[PDB]
Amino acid sequence: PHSHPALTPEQKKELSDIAHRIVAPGKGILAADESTGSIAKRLQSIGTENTEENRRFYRQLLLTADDRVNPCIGGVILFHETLYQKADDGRPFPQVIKSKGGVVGIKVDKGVVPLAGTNGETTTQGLDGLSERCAQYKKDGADFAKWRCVLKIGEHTPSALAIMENANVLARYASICQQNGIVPIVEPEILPDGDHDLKRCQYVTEKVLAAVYKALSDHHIYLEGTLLKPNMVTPGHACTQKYSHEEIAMATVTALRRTVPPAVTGVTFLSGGQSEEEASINLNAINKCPLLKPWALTFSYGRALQASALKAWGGKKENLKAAQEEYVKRALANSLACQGKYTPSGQAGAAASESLFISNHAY
Amino acid sequence: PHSHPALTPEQKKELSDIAHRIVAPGKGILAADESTGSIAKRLQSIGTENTEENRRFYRQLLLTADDRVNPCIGGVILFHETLYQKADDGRPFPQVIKSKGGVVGIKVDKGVVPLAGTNGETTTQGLDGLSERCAQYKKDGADFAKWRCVLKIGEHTPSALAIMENANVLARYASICQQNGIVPIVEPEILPDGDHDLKRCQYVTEKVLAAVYKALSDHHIYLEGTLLKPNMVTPGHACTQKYSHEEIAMATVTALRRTVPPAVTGVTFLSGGQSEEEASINLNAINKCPLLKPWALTFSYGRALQASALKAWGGKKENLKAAQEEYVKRALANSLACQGKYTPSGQAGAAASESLFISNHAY
Amino acid sequence: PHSHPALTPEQKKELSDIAHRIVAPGKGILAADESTGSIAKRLQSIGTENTEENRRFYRQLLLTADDRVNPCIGGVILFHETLYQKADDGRPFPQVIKSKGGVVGIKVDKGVVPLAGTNGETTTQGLDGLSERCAQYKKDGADFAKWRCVLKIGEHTPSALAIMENANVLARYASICQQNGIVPIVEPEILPDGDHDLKRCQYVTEKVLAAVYKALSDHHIYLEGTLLKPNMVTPGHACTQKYSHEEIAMATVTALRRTVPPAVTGVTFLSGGQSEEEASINLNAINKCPLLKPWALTFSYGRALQASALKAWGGKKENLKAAQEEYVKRALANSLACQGKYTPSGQAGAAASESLFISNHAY
Amino acid sequence: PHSHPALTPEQKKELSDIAHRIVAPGKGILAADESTGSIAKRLQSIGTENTEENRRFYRQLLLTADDRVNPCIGGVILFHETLYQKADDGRPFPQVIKSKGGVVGIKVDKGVVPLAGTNGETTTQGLDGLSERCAQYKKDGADFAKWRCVLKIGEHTPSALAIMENANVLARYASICQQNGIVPIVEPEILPDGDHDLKRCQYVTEKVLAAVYKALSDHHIYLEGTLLKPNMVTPGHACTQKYSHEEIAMATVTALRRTVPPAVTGVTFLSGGQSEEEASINLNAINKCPLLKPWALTFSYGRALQASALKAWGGKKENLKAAQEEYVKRALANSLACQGKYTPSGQAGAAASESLFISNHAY
Repeated sequence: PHSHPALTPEQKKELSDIAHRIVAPGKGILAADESTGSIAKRLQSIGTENTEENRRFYRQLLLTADDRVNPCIGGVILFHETLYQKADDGRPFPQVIKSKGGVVGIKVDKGVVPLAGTNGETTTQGLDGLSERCAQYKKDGADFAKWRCVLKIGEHTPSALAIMENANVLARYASICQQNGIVPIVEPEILPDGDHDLKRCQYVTEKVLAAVYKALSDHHIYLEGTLLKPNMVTPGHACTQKYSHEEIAMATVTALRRTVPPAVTGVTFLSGGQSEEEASINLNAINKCPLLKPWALTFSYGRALQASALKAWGGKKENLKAAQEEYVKRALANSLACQGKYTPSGQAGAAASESLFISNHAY
Repeated sequence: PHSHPALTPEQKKELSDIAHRIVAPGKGILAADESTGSIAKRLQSIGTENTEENRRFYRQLLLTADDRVNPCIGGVILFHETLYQKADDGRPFPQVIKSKGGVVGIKVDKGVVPLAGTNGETTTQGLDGLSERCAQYKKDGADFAKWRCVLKIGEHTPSALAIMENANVLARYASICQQNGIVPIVEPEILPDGDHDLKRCQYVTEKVLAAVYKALSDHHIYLEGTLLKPNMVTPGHACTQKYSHEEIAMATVTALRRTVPPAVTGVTFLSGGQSEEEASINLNAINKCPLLKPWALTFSYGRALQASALKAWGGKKENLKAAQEEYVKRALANSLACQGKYTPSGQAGAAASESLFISNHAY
Repeated sequence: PHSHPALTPEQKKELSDIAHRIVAPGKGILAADESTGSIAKRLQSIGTENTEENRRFYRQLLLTADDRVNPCIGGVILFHETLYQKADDGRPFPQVIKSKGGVVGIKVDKGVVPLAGTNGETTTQGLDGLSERCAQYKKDGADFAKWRCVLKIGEHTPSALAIMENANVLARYASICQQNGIVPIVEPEILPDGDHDLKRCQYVTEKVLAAVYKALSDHHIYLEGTLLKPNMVTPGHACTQKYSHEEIAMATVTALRRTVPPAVTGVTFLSGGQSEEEASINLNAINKCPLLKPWALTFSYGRALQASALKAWGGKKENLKAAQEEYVKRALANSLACQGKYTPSGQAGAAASESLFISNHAY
Repeated sequence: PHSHPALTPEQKKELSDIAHRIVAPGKGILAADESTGSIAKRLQSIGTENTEENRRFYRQLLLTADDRVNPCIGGVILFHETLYQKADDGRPFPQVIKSKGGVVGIKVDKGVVPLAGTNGETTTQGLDGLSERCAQYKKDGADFAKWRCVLKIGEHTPSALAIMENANVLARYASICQQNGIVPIVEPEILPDGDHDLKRCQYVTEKVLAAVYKALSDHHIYLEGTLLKPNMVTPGHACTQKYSHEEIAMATVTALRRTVPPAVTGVTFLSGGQSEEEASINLNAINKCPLLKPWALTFSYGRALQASALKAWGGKKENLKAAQEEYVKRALANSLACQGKYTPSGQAGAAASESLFISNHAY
């Protein structure tokens, strides 16, 4: 094969620098990129009319939390609407995020679409005019992007077609982003739906990630200028067998070690349906896993960072402080987790220096 | 693998019936789907302002030719704008086309985009919201679609990535079309640009088409409900070595026989940079080639059907009849050519198959 | 994307001529290549010692049948041992086959081996030193070869790996054969085991063959110099739903039309566990199928041609004539079947083509 | 996809333990598996007769060096013949190797063969009966295997076919080895032949390794139970541009970080045509490269450990100690190099500065 450099040394440096800032030690990502339709159910759960104003207010509430979150948040993913909104004082949200040490991200996919001839499987659309959009988003403050592909574990899924097509579209998206100075977060989410066990999820995750990286290679993707947002390896929601956080961690880390090249700058786990606490405990266990991890293992949480805040807010301006306090608490918790220093309840903690090997050959 | 029927017997029948009507014996396709920018230079060559009215008039000129073109035209591809325009008599163009026994086609791709990391290669965009667009186009009179991918023969092209990616996007487009009752014309055009010889074009065409059909298979495409619009196999536009129409026909039919399954309903050749006469002569030779051809071998010409008509018109309303007469001439010529009954002499055949032209093993 | 001719025009001509002779109108293949282990149970069914002499005698019985089989047998597949044995008169068996107008074939695979990590799936070995073996076999009278891959329909099979691996090994085998002037018969047999229906077999057959031909393309195989030996498309053996022969034929022909390039010279069906009569009726129906079939559709039968002869022989020399008469009858029946002229009233077919109330779109 | 465990937890532990022992810190591999035809050339350079005894003696010379090599050699690769030879004291060589703390390896490939339709490219054979051979080698003292695939950098190479096929066969070989308790060393060597520069070699190496690992994933290979033996990334042997050891180290480590999953236990570099000193210095730089390296980076040298020894021996039984001395010196140097603690000076005469490069004798 012959090389026709997709990127210059300067372009590579920029993407790599951005990727590293997002996942710097102790830092993670706040996923606040819900679209109008996606945020609907959540605002409904608190009797709050879904208007641009209330959406702006909620986003402002999260983005303007006190500086304690600064060393916790390396990046914030915004939905198109939000990227162009301003805080009460007139400061554009992108400026607010940056002033606090965070990198601004933008969701660029246009949702999933059904794959004909499959058992309810999908691929994701959004490539049309993506280059122009990325150039504009870059000019308007964004330095990284988000694109979500979705796979499901079932009797005949994910199928060869679903795996191949989703990996290919992720690669196209990644290529377009990098041509525009935008770091692409590659998100091949395997849903936890089903009654399959832990090892089945690990197997599917391994196969999916192997396909993802072959496709990224085929499309000449600069891995150092990318981030990976995968599901943690866990049993299906309806699985009857029970597992410990250490087992989930071992399966998760083993799967990543067998598929993700060291060159990938970081892994920002999606939390799916996990509760705030569960997502923090699992990430902590993941970082405490004895095995060698050559990439940052952090978070890219939506619900896992907003659940309590959304409830505390309830749509009342008077609850601004209370709501922000809940968000700050999860930001702090997860900052400790991505460093393996989180401990669920108490306020004493501070202890983390010892490791030994026992049984990972079972994975 | 497991089957999850992409189409019901009814949907299959609908698609197969449409595909067969388009390429019925003696029928071909008029490709009049040039976009505003694509038709610009065309009108510019005849000193005619590229306005909606002039474009509307030119299309009217072609679509309203006498009933003599009826047995010659099985389908007409239109650009979005034209699908929603009307003739002077108030009839929408789709109705005009249909009353003459032709099937209405609509171009749905959104142009080519550069593939990063390649030597100027491209893929094609246009999948976003394609399903909704197809459902609407169907409702407005269209029964088939057009999507053009472009590949180029060079020192390092077409690359593995270009072949793989273009084949994949064509399959995605085809899949979406069939879900909406639209017959997709799969167009993987290999440009004639360059000084490569006939053997090289045949080689590249064979590898490209093998990739295209494997992709269509992977995406569960119903071949009977599709058509193929490939480049004929010819030497490069600047190849110093010269060839006969019989050699082009042999190279073309051999390439297709080695890659296109018999289930494909028809092959509608693009004319590329060929003149009106050349395109008719090559198509005729292709149909006279002494090899078994399990699919209709006809035309889907743009320039090869409009060149003279455009020039005769010259943008002057009073040249309507003279311009349409020219179009009818090429329509009738190609109608005979797709049956192997064309002779540049005049009407009927006078120059048939000679003899002793063996050694097809040299291809 | 560059060509480096694997074969010269002369080599292509030789391979194409050989392939055509084997499947010439009315001719099929006698598969008598059972190894010592495979023929053991065959001999014990008639209480006969599995000695080289009895094997030679049995093969001789079939190869020296009267001249009535000449127009019926275009090729005879032999096991290594047999290729070097002689008839009572001292004539090498390959000479015997050739004098009767048959082409000599040789099995070159070395059996199946388990694919680790699969549910009882296999690939086939035999590539080591295969080029040298082919050159020797060619010198010793053989012009075509046999290589069998086996796939099974089950809950998770054929798997992506199994399909990809078997298709790849068949391509390597075919490439080596063509380099030595040997026509390779590509045999990707999908076993009839299981309770799946006709539709599922057709689906799997379609996916398998699509993979086979993409692999042949990737390995630069000259299709005109090859033959295909696939399973007919039938319901599983344990399938509770019944099907007519016309349905088997429609499913079979449809699958082939959707995957086998017309350049392939011929298709020689394996009969699996079908009875002698069943295999003839099905092949006849296949040739009677009203769809366009661009390749010869004939037989490559083992059991379907030897069952009765083996029984009639019983291992007793005095039964030679009786045994040979049984083989000749099946050779005649299938010769008519591969022309669609078979009837339980052989040598006098005329009245045919009755019904019409059908729907190919149901396939 | 579905999991059908290729290995039990016990089998994985055995393979993992073996792999780790071979590349334990400070340890490397002595590749003394030259076939008789290959070693005959080196014995020829010293006017020594290529007899079984001479070969036995030479191998004994290397395998029985003093205990100073013990901490340096984690593994020794042998050719079939040597595996069944004994030292002067009657001890089988495998026992000799084990008593010194080394793991015994066996070459199992049967050499390269030409890929038809390519520009002098090859694949490698040796799969036939490999399972039975591994089981026997395991019983006879071997715990790991060696299989070499060869690729060349040129205008059209390595081709898509060559990359795909070589990656696939390496995967089949690895699969069979693991089923028999043998650790497979995956060796996809990209020859240094040519005038290409460093970045071109890096590009090709990245593409080749990406293909190798995708194939290993497709074939369900347990990476923790494998080792990788790739070429270091260097400019072509005929490249005009000069590079430093730091640059070679940077390109090599970067290519590996972009393709080799952290789960791979170790990388044992081949030296190609590098001199004994050149190979040690580059390995040292590789280990000193400032990038994160999640796998052991050591050696698997043949001539790079035998050059001086072979020259000092000269086929004279009295030069035993002299020869061994040269070998121990190189073993020590590389032992320090794989820990990034090597620094040269005077030692290792001109025989260690001579290029051990020999153009690929084929095309």
